[PDB]
Amino acid sequence: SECGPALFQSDMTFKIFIDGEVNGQKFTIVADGSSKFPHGDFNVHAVCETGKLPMSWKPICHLIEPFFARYPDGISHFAQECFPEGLSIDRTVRFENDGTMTSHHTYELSDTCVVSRITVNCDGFQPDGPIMRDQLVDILPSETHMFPHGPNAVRQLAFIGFTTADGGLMMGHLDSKMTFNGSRAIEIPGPHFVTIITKQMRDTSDKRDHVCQREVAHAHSVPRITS
Amino acid sequence: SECGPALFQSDMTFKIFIDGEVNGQKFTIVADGSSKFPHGDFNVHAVCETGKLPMSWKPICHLIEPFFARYPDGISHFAQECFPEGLSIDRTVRFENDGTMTSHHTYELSDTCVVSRITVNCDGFQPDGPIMRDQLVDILPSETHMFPHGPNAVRQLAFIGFTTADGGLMMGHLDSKMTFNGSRAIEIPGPHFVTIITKQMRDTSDKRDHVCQREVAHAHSVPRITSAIGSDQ
Repeated sequence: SECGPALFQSDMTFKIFIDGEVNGQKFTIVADGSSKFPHGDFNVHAVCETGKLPMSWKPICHLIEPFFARYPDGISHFAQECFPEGLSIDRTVRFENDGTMTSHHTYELSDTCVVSRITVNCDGFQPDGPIMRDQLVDILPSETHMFPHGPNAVRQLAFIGFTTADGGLMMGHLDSKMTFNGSRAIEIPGPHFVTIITKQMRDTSDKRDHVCQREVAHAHSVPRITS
Repeated sequence: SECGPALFQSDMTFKIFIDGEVNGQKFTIVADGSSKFPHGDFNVHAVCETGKLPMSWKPICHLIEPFFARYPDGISHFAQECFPEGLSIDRTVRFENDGTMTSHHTYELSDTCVVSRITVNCDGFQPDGPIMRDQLVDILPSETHMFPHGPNAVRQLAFIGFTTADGGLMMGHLDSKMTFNGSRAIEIPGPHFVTIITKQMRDTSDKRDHVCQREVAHAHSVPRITSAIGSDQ
C-alpha cells in the first residue's frame, strides 16, 4: 500500500553522487534527473565537479535507476519492491582488451526523489585505448538478462557495447547484483529480460564538463514451447 | 549462380555427426531433422552411438542450425548467405562452477540437406556437479546478441541458463564465431538479437540413448532513440 510499486505511481526525481577513480586519477560526478509515470523513458543531467572527466563519459552511462524501468503486469518489479528500505548494487563491467569498472551503489527514497551514492574504481584501462582517449560514439542496445539470486537479490547479466570513432566496436561484460536492504519477504522475480536503449550527448550550455542522457527500459518475458 | 537465401526457400533437412569427449570419455552423436519453410521452428532427433552419454544431454542442445532461424526482411541472414560455399563455427561455452565446451563446426549444403560435422572438447567438468550427474531439467530462453566481426564473420554472445533438479539454476557463457568459407563479399549484418527457445525431451521408444529437440529462433532489432520525445537525430 505504501511500499514497493505503490511508491512509484506518480512523477519522480532522482539525484546521484559518484565518487570515482580511473587509473589512479580521481573524479567526482553529481547528477539529477526525472521520470514521469508510467516510467520507463527518463533523463538525467550530469556534470564532472573536479574539472574534465579523464575518460569517456560513455562507460558512465550505467552509473547515471532500475526502479524507473517499466514492467508489465505479470512480472515482479524487484527494484521498486525494495522501497522504502532501499537497495544496494555491486557491479563489474569488464571491457574486452581494456579495463574493469567495479562499482557499489546505495539508493534511498525520500518523498518522490531517489538519492544514490556510488563509489567506482576504474582500473587497468589502456592509455591508448578508446576509453581513455574518448573515442566512443554510440551505446548499443542491450537485452539484459535478469535472474533470481537468493531470497533477497536479483542478478543482471549483460553485453554492453559501444561503437567507436573509426566505425568499430568495443564490448563490455556486465554482471550486477541488486540486493534489498530489508528483512521483509519480497517477491523475487523469475528469469526475464530488460531491454535498455541509451543516448548520451554532450551539453554545450556551460563550459563545465557535463552530459544529458536519455534511457528507455522495458522488461519482458518469453514463453515456453511444447514438444 | 544460386546462393544465400535463395537456397533456403523450400523445406529442408539436416544431418550432424558429433565427435566428442567429456573429461577424457569419448562419445559420438548422430542427429537428424528437418525444417519447413519459412523456418524458425524446427526439430531434431539425436542418438548417442557410443552407448550411454556420460553427461547431461542439456548442454548438447546448441550442438544439435543457425541458417534455420527466421530473419525478418531488413536484417541480413549471415548463416544462409554462407551457402553454397559453407559455414564454420568456433564456439566456447563456459559454465559457472564447472567446465568449458569448445566446439568446431563445419556445415555444407547438398541439395536441400545441410550436412555437418562437429568436434567438441568438454574439459574441467565437475564429477559431482549437475552436468556430470545429469540433473538439468529445462533450458532457459536466451536473447542472443549478434555482432559484425570483420569482413567474413559474425560473433554471437549469449547467456545460456539451465534449471536444475532441485529447482535452481546453472548459468553458461557462450561466445561463438560464425565464419564464411568463401571469398565473395557477402553482407555482414549490424548488431541485432536472436531469441532462442528450446525444448528437449528423452525419446523412450527403444533402449538406445536418444532425445528429441525442438527450437524456435527468430531475429529482431531494436531502434535508436533521439535525445528527447518528438525530436529527431
